[PDB]
Amino acid sequence: DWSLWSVCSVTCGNGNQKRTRSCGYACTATESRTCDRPNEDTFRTAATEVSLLASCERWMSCKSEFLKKYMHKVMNDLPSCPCSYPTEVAYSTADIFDRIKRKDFRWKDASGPKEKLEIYKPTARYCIRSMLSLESTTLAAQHCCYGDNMQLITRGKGAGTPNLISTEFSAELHYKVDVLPWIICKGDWSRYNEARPPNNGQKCTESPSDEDYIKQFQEARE
Amino acid sequence: DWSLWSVCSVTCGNGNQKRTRSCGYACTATESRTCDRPNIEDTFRTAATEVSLLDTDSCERWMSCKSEFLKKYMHKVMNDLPSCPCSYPTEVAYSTADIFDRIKRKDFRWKDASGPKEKLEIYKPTARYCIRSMLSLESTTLAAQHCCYGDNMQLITRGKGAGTPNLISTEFSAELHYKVDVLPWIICKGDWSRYNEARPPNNGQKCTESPSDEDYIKQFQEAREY
Ligand SMILES: *[C@@H]1O[C@H](CO)[C@@H](O)[C@H](O)[C@@H]1O
Ligand SMILES: *[C@H]1O[C@H](CO)[C@@H](O)[C@H](O)[C@@H]1O
Ligand SMILES: *[C@H]1O[C@H](CO)[C@@H](O)[C@H](O)[C@@H]1O
Ligand SMILES: *[C@H]1O[C@H](CO)[C@@H](O)[C@H](O)[C@@H]1O
Repeated sequence: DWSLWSVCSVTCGNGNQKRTRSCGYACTATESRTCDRPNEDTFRTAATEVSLLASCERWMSCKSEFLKKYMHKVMNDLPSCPCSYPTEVAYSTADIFDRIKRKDFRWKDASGPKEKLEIYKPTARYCIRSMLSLESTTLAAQHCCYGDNMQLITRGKGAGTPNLISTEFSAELHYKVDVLPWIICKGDWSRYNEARPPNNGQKCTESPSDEDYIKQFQEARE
Repeated sequence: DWSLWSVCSVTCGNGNQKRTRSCGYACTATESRTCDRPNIEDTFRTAATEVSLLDTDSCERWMSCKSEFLKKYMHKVMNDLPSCPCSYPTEVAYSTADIFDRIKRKDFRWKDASGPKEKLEIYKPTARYCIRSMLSLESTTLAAQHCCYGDNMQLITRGKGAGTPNLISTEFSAELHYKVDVLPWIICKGDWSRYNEARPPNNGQKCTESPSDEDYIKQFQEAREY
């Protein structure tokens, strides 16, 4: 039978709410929905540490003090990736608590058509994206992509590469900062992923496997 | 309609398959199923030696079981197990770390029990983090100390989100642990006060009681409705 609907996860904002239908033997049905409660963030937060606080080879050899410092702090703020696909993000928009950054972070499903998974992350099956917090230190957004078994793909052509600019701030600025260099360097993930390092904060098992990672490398260098 | 079954989560081990399904607006329905593949080292060794060498309500009947095995085993469980730490061991957020029990004067290994498969939202709705003790090579039982903590990282001694010891750990079996340490708790409709008197939370280090007297009482009238 059914079970309880949980609590609306937040009062001072907008949250999520989950139920455990919990079916029969060796099976467990759950179900999640987002809930609403009342109460100049995207364009007036990073501007405080920027506006006043101030070919493929030439790109990934750029030692800009702005770009370097920003990227450092990006990895010193962004949450980890989930070790598994948060199923409750398929049709809803889910909330995950990063145990390392000790905070709640909001995630939208980035497996849509405008993502074009067959193009950018051709190993993956699903992708998810961090969302600009109300107290976001940056305009960034953790990207994470998963496989057919729903586990995180750590290294390679389809992996969670942090995006300097999120689609919430701008889908075109993101595309021309976090994708335009990736298409310049002909899909060479090994050339891209060293400048834009994927993230495995919760330290999940490495994938694709050692042998299969290498076959990818020798194909991606041609 | 529904969606895919998805692939077994692991081949070199034992995993699951999860299925999503069209829900309502801003909802997401899902369901999980178990999957088995061959490769439980010391689980079926030290325990098996300790096992063989030893107008009516269902929840009442469970809490009315005078099994000499159950009572004897439980006594030695609350003697093998370590005390709960007063605070949250930060370094465990990944998965695992080793801390030292002052009472037992020994090291014990702990795993982070704060995942989504846990659903802290439901089973320990006060708590923010949870951790469980791990089956030591010299463990006398299949049990495991559960301890759940709060926003301020401190142990929640009483109430709906508390460290209720598990007679059977996930390491030995996830299904037998469910059907011994969770199934009666589901039976006794989320009644922590009914459950916890028979499966008593532990505060061996005698940290400050939490939640406070004021809020603990607020929990009384609420939690015995749902
Ligand atoms: C789900 O919730 C309960 C079952 O536990 C009932 O009110 C009803 O069957 C509903 O479908
Ligand atoms: C969830 O389910 C129904 C609403 O659809 C109610 O019984 C109650 O709100 C519960 O929390
Ligand atoms: C459930 O419904 C049908 C299968 O009977 C399909 O549209 C699809 O496979 C979905 O999972
Ligand atoms: C089960 O669900 C459908 C088959 O109807 C597919 O998504 C897949 O083969 C899965 O195992």
